[PDB]
Amino acid sequence: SGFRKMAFPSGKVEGCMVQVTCGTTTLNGLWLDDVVYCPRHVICPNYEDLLIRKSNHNFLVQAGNVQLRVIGHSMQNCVLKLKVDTANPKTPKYKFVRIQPGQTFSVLACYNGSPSGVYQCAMRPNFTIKGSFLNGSCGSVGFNIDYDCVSFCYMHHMELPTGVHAGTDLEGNFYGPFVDRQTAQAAGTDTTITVNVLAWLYAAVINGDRWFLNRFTTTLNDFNLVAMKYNYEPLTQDHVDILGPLSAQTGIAVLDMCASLKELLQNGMNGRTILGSALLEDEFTPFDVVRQCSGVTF
Amino acid sequence: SGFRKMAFPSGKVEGCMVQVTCGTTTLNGLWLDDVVYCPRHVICTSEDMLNPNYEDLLIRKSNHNFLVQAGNVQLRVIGHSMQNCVLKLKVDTANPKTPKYKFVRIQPGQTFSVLACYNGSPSGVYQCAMRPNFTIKGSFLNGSCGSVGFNIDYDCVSFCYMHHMELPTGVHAGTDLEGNFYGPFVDRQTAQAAGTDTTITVNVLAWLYAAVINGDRWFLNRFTTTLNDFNLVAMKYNYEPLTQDHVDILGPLSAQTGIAVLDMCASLKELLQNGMNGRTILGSALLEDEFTPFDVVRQCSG
Ligand SMILES: C[C@@]1(C(=O)Nc2cncc3ccccc23)CNc2ccc(Cl)cc21
Ligand SMILES: [Cl-]
Ligand SMILES: [Cl-]
Repeated sequence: SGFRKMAFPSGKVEGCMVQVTCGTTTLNGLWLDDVVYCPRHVICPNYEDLLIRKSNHNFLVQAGNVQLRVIGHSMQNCVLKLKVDTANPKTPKYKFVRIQPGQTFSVLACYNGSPSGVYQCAMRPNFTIKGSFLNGSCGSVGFNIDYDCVSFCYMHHMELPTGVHAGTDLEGNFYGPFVDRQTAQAAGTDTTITVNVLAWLYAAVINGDRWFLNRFTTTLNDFNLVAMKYNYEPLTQDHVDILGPLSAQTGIAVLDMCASLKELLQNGMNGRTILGSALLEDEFTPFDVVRQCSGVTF
Repeated sequence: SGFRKMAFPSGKVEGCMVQVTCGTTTLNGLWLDDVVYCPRHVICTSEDMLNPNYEDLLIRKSNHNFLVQAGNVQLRVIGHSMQNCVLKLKVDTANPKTPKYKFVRIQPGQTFSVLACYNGSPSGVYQCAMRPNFTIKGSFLNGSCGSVGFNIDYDCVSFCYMHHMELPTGVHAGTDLEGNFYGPFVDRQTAQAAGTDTTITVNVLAWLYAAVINGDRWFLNRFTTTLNDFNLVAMKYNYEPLTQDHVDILGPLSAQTGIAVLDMCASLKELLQNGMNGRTILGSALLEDEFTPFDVVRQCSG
């Protein structure tokens, strides 16, 4: 029993964290094979012009107490790729994957190439992450683990004025309408990840919390009209299908659970809690709930 | 900016997780140097569990009865001993991934990261606190026994917990790495119940200071309180008494935010009386008590 916000074991990613220093700026880099990936703003804008003025010896890469020698540099979108002479012997089986909003991933927060913490979070529908980052965290990465393969999905670039965070996939493409420059940028109005709230309601049922269940069912049309009204993301047939296993395990159809969520939105919790929370949690995907309530290992 | 429930990077602990099998029971072990630590109940059947005599059951075991697996390699047990509720299996290979480590026993309110494992394989990492009733509110399934709680301050892993059991309420009980249980619990299937849980007051105040540091000030008020008046009010909401030790510990956060401890205590009294009124503090509609004063400073400063 128990339901916790749980991150993937960070070991395979810790072996890849290095410190990248260029001029006065120090941030984190991801060392995979003979390449170190990091935010291109470490060179700080006309990034092609600024990068052409840099030489390999301008970038100081440190892996533990060992300095790696940079033998090449290139830019792919907002990520800088520093070719090094030594392949990381701790390189795990990995992929670069771009995730969708509502998808969750673990963040290994680093400072000076050293991992300091690990937390689980979701790519908000407004493409920001509500992370926890101090100055020097840039280059910290977000990932998932699929069997024994680390899928790198995020690299931290900046903090928006509201305290939320923005970054790119490992190909340097930003999540959201953000740019890597000091300019007026604002996160759009956020919405709730509906499929994730339903997955979390199924996790609560699996854990014995049933007070919110009701005799009612609804249609995807009637539910989405209510979802739009309460700044909840539309629930697609894809989402209903993904919730299928949890629906079969708990005996509560997805539209039956949707009627529970509909009542929770129109009436509130009434002093009650679900899994120790007075708010509806939306940072557990249907796959996270299955993984945690069945015991998948890495 | 931002405030998250954050666990320590689990890498140093992952390299120590192994699978321990004795008879029909399979659970997790912690492999440090040439010793594998695991709950001693691995030597029990479900029949032995009501009133087990562990000295008697262990004397009947031989080294070849314990099968230890580190990845796809079987380790050879060359000795076995029991220290309180932990079984120590001496092995013929020192773990090359052994980090710098310590065994530390923590007090209620202290937080730690848990690396949840099944069959010697890490499946997840989360943040916990030792509840005042000495249980932990974990996320554990059958087979998680032997999963450990730790803190990684600097480059040394301080092992503070090993999971042993789930109480009837879904809360969890375990021991330090010396086999001493936290709480009035025993490693038997006898009727055991967690005492009434209370909110960790010093941790809630630390979390209110974290919210002030992050720009949330709505809950602040012009009032102060005596320590005794605060405790008379807090006790009524099932909150732990706040000691002078706790007030002293909150000192640095009080200096950083400019809000005296007894002044923040008056905000807490008001929050307990009024509730949140549709508002949230650091994205939470409840008062969070699983961040210590040390966690807040580490997260909000480095
Ligand atoms: C092995 C056992 C135990 O609590 N296992 C579990 C431990 N953690 C989570 C679980 C969830 C679901 C079922 C079991 C779980 C069984 N009864 C008992 C009694 C005493 C001791 Cl010291 C250990 C145990
Ligand atoms: Cl004992
Ligand atoms: Cl302690």
